[PDB]
Amino acid sequence: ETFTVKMGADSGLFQFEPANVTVHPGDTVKWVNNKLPPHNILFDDKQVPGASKELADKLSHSQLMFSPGESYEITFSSDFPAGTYTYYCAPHRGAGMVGKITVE
Ligand SMILES: [Cu+]
Ligand SMILES: [Zn+2]
Ligand SMILES: [Zn+2]
Repeated sequence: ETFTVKMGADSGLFQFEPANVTVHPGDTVKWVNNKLPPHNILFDDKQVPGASKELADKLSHSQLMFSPGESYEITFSSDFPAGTYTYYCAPHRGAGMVGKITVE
């Protein structure tokens, strides 16, 4: 299954929608740039399973997305550790533009 997460609410809120997504191994999360850019998608090293910086860095999309419809996806294949992957948008961090992917 692919779960889409809007970056920016349709109504002009600096939020990921849905902020929390539960996925199973093999599922994909697709972020779509919707409203109020720029956005990015950052996982801190201590915010992924096992606190792996290698993993968190590979998954982070630190570059800023400005154009509507720009996208980034992660397929949480069976080779990903189960657990929570908590992320945030740096440009809108102060607005609480955060989310969490729970694998399994
Ligand atoms: Cu943002
Ligand atoms: Zn850190
Ligand atoms: Zn389950």
